[PDB]
Amino acid sequence: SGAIYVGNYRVVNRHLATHNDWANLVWEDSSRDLLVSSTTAQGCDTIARCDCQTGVYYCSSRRKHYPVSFSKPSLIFVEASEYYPARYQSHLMLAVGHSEPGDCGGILRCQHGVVGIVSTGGNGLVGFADVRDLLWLDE
Ligand SMILES: CSc1c(Br)cccc1CC(=O)N1CCC[C@H](C(N)=O)C1
Ligand SMILES: [Zn+2]
Repeated sequence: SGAIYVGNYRVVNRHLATHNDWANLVWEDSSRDLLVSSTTAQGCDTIARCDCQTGVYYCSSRRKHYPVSFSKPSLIFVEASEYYPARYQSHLMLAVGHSEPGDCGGILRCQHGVVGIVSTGGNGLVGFADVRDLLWLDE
């Protein structure tokens, strides 16, 4: 579990969105596993605007942060699950690192700010949904 709070927005994994998130929906994209809902309180997370390929992510299954090198956002095949049929997930970045299903929502950050959130994994890999292209998160 986990979310990004920037201004009046809350960014979460679309498969973990609550009733409240959907009743306050701003934008959602099944192909990216992202959903953004509005908030009353102010968010103070900074979103990175960069092309970094190194950063640090929070891994709840280990209560630890890990440094990673990750790939550029791209279309990657993701196996079927209780939330989605088998499909290509866009804007996804992979890294070699530990992740378990409950790790989704852990933040990936670089020196410039928040890069994305854990969205997929397995087999010694971790996948992050990128948010650096969502320029509207700051306006
Ligand atoms: C492959 S199970 C797993 C592992 Br292992 C580590 C980390 C995470 C998982 C769960 C997982 O990847 N998915 C279930 C939830 C929705 C995800 C998606 N984006 O389509 C797919
Ligand atoms: Zn960066």
